Amino acid sequence: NTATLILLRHGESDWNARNLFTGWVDVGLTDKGRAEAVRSGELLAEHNLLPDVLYTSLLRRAITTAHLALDTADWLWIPVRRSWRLNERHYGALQGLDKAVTKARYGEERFMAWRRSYDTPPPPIEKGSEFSQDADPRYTDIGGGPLTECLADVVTRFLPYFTDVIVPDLRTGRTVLIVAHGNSLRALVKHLDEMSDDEVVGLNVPTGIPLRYDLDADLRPVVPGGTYLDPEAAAAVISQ
Amino acid sequence: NTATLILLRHGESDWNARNLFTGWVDVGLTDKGRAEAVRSGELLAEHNLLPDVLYTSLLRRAITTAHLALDTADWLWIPVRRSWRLNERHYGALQGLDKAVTKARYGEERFMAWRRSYDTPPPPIEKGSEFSQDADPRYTDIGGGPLTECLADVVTRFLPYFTDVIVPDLRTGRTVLIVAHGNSLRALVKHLDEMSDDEVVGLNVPTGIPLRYDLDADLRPVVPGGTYLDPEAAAAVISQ
Ligand SMILES: [Cl-]
Ligand SMILES: [Cl-]
Repeated sequence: NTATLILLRHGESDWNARNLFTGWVDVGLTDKGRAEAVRSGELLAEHNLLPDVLYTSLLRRAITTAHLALDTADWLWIPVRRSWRLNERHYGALQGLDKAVTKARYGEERFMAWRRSYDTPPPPIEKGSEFSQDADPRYTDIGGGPLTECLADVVTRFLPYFTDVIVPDLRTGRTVLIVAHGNSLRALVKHLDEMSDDEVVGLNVPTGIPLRYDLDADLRPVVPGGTYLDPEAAAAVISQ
Repeated sequence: NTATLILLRHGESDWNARNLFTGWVDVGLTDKGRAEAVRSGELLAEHNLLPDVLYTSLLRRAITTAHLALDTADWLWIPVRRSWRLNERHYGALQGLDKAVTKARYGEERFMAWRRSYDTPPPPIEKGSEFSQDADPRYTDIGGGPLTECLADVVTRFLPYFTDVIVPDLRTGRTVLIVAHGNSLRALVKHLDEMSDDEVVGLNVPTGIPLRYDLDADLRPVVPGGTYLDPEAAAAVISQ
């Protein structure tokens, strides 16, 4: 390959454990999320796949995962860059709710529409409310950020980071590690495998298993959909 | 102040605990080193002194300290930049030795000369030996790096990072956190307080206590020698 691109989704958060919709709410990893981060570091070491640069979101669940993985692989010194553009989808007024409370507030029809739609965002979160990031200083330069997102939105706001920051790193032949979230990783994978809008909502991204893309001279993948560093553990997540 | 500059030396490593000369040998923190990192994070939070950018060395004992501190202060999202120029002094052929073995190999006179001299480096470490960094990939761009340093050397190789990378950040009014090592922090402090060669070898830098410099329009300090965020705990280290 001219270039290698490694994709890691973080493991379980406290709000995954409680079945709460997180979005941009900056929650921590559980112990089991941490153990997945250590494990993914072991997998990077076993395959001698040590990145020249790390990219993360601004959310502690990604950042901590990346740190734990690199610490386990004894590779903490590499450059790191972070952006909001790698954040999970903003879940709008669903941030901090669960299935039952969302269904009661908006009805079953809308809850089903938002869960599977590519184009339809949930309703905006209230400005200044407990789980809104609008006053958060990390988002000042984007006016506090969006008040809700669908996957389409995530793609629109991720693409510029990919073409302007990450693509140049990949062209230089460097091995790039991105540690981020389901929907932002979906945005990237959509672009690398030229997936359609429908194919991408249905895309499964297992947690804690780095996914290796080997890219050619045009930065198209040598193997469509990439190669998980533990293919058997990954078939396990997808099958369940 | 036009600008605030925060200085943190990392806490105890495994080789501090065993009284071994470390230099650029990339050793880990002890539990007590970790607890100092958490504590320094609490001190940054209590003083509401949250940095806009973090600078570290390439050594895991600094990097981990910085991560633990920012994690405790809930401030993990900030940009980070690292350089070898913030590394501890390279201890030459003393890397991995202790007082007794150095004295027996080189004599008491040289051991005393190297410990207190500004200008006299210890002897070079053997290339390819177990505690040499010359083959280490993080130092490829500098030819494997120096085979030994005195404090004078540290100043020569730190100054360019200060004037070219850190000074521009300080001019923009940003709060800068540097997490590094005794001798690299000594190089910086020498420059900020225009200390003489003699004054600086004798400079004490306590571990685990951030040191706040408030800089004026010329980037000269408002308070010479800075203000420790826990002045009483700091008088404790200096007095012992
Ligand atoms: Cl965490
Ligand atoms: Cl460590």
